[PDB]
Amino acid sequence: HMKTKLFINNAWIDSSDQQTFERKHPVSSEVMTESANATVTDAIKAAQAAEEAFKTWKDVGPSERRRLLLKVADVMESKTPKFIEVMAMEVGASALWAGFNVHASANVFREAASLATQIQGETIPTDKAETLSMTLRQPVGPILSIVPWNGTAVLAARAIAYPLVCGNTVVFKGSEFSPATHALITQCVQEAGLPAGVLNYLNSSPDRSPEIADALISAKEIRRINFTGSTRVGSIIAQKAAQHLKRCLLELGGKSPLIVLDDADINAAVKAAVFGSFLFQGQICMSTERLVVDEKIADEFVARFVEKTERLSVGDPCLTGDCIIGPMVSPNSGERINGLFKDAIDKGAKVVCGGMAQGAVMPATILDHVKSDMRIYDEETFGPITVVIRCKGEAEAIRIANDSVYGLSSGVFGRDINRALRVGMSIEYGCVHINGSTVQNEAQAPYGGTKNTGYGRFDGRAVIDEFTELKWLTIEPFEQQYPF
Amino acid sequence: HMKTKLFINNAWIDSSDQQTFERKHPVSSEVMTESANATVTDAIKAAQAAEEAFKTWKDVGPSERRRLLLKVADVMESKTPKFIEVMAMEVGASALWAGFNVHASANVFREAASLATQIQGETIPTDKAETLSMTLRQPVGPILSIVPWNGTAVLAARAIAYPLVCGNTVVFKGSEFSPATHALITQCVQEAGLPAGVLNYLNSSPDRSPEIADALISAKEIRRINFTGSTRVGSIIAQKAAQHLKRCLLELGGKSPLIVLDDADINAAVKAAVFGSFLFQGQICMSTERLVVDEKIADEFVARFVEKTERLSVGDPCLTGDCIIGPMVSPNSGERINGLFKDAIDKGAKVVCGGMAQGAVMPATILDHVKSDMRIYDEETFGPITVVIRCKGEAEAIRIANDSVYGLSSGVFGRDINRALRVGMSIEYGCVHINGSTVQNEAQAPYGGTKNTGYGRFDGRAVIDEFTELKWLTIEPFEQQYPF
Ligand SMILES: O=Cc1ccccc1O
Ligand SMILES: O=Cc1ccccc1O
Ligand SMILES: O=Cc1ccccc1O
Repeated sequence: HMKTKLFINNAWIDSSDQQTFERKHPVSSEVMTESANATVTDAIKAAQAAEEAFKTWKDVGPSERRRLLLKVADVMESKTPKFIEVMAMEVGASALWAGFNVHASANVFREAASLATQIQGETIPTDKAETLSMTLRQPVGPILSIVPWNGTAVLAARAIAYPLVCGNTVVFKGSEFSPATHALITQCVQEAGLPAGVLNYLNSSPDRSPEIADALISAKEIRRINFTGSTRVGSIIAQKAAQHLKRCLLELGGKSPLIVLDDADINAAVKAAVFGSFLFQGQICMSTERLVVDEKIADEFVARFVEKTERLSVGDPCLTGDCIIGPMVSPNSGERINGLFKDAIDKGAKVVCGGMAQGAVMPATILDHVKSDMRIYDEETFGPITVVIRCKGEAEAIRIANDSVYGLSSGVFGRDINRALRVGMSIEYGCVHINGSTVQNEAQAPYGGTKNTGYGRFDGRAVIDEFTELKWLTIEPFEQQYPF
Repeated sequence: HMKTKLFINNAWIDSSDQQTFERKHPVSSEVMTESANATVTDAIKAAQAAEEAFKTWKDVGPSERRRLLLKVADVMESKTPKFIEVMAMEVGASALWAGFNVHASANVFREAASLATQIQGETIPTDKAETLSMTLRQPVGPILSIVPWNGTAVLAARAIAYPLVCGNTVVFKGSEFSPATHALITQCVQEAGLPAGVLNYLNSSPDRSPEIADALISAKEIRRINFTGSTRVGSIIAQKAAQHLKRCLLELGGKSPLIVLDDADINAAVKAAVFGSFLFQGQICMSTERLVVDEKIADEFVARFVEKTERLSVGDPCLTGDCIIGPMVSPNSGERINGLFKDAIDKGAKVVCGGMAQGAVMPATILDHVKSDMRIYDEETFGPITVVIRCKGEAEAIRIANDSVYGLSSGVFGRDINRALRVGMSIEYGCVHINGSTVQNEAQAPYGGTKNTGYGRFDGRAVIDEFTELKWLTIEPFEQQYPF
């Protein structure tokens, strides 16, 4: 099995207590990766390293930053087969999802690289004579980046590339389910030639995660925090950062809906539905978790959806290829889903395809006639399961979409685009896709949600404000008048 | 004395329990204002009103928004003498500070008004064929705006004008020390012709403030929160908003320094020092609380500073004009200051001018040879007192400025501007003024701080993101390809 260490100051090291933790395969129990198990002591060492490196890193010019980041992308692409292999072992990712993760990661680093000269402020008019008024965008300092296991590569990449190009250094906290992959992405950054202490990598058993996080948030060195993960945990992180008045970029849960109006190209909508629902076993925060369909069209749409869905391949990508539905991440994922499943089913829901789960194994499942009294109506379910909510009319569609506690991604299918736009513009979502799937992300385009999905933004120009100080600076004449 | 009510749905009303609270003068104990004492019930009614009005207000066009806001400014200026009079009675503001507050308030509304057509998104390149990718900036919903008593008018104005032009409605929570002024600013908005429920006004006795705030933050109607006030309270507000994953604009405390290098135009620096230190009795969050001066120059600078400071007029603006040092806000302000004063004085500090306080009455006071072991070294002191920290060299100056737990405003005086810029650019402050005072604010320019000063920003273009939803929207072809 793979062996993985901590990374501080361009050095791969054991934890301060020489202790390890394992990532076992969720169905076979076979050890996939053994990782160094960081302590709080290690975490503080990581922050101190980041702080120290910041002293010179903040002054590195745009040309060098761009060159370095561009190189990271090149290096990540050069390691593509390893990423595919490791992601398949650790998080049951098919070659499709793994390969995409790499492309997306490399592209994030290139987009970030491109932004090097684009982190700009403004020169602003002032009534004051002989005075320059302007804004500057400067580096912040050490950033705490906490990254989950699902968008295994790209979620790390985004949480490194962007703070780097903004002149910051980062303490990267990886996932207990993905330690080989996160060590690997780190290694890529190392081989691109990033200065020592600019990127520091930590991973731990989940029993240690909270206190390691608390120590870093409470650490004077850490200036801002980005967190990607469950709303449940996100609130707790933000509550801690509030005790120290620290800004958070929160990238949390979703219940991303596909709105299928009575007008929809049913062929096209089914395709978007099948894709968005079951890519990476619905373990994407923006996976299509709802299909809100007009009653006039529902029966027909559901029939086609079910036909395609049943035909989808189930299996283990580390054992065999062409798996659409790989295993889930943990021998627990099905336990949560089944609780949601039973509740829905006892309240009138209808299994139109699939069945319940067991550990990390589940067939592609669709529930029809889901209603607002069922937990699964709005509770996020990280798995190859999705729900159909039927509705009557454009207004009720908007209502149902807007009644979610989340607001990450969404899709609206309708042949009348003027109409689709009305609903598209009225719904409370960070991402709206007119006649598109709910699973999209481009680096030029801001990525984030509203409500329980959090706040702040990765990607696009918007990510810059997340990792910069905005300073209002004036240059004034020596002689000026004062009231007293 | 003045009598003040609550404001909900274009209606001035008593609180749900017909209870009142008073603003007594901090030295005479005479009743200045009697205000309706809002209950939690009133607060929820306010949010519901704001939510309901949002339904139509979000769709009001840019032309009408601009016209309306422009009118608010006109209306506020038409009420200038009343503002002067009321602010003098409630918060001991001189005509200088009151008059400025009005101008600044009117200008905020005009700047906000101007921005109506400037709340823009982007059309973004995409690799995808036959696809439009773009960002939209849309309204958020009901905003909770909590406003203190010091920048009595402009701090309210900023917390209304901006959320309004962004298409939001607001629950405005005013200050217990400034209920007549905050009711007045509300009245101005009413007379400009804002639709019912777009602005709703609440005030209460301080014993009720926390729970009224908690109810509003926990309220489903309230989408985002801006808070201006003490770091102490700001953390608590943010902790509450974290429990509901709500974004905060935090505008908190400061220990704003004036850096006087060995190079400085001492005449010019003294003038900036005198102004920034003692405007409105140093009750501005950006009041000059530190004078970091080079030892080579300190003795001379301190001598001039003391000369000017002693000559400053003390008195009560509601009784007599030309008062530079009015009374402080509460018969308690001096109790906090004296604790800070004694500590400094017992640890070697030197009163070069002034003396201790009593209730809300204090002479202009300067302490010299303040060192890092004294509480007053970095603790904010809301009063006509300020401290001198001596230093040796450009590096040590930056260190001392950067060692504050706050980072709101700052000034750097030096005849070599290249040098002044080095320190100016290296210090961790939201506002840096090269050869300028620490007390500046223009509506075109972003206003905010780093660290314990909070996060987020009023004024400038930056304020727009605070009160808008940023949505990534795509318009895609019907026919497109999917991997599975
Ligand atoms: O929802 C999680 C996610 C978002 C963007 C890219 C990859 C991902 O797994
Ligand atoms: O406290 C809320 C909040 C708002 C914007 C950014 C970071 C935050 O923690
Ligand atoms: O520090 C408080 C403040 C900031 C901007 C304008 C007026 C004020 O009182």
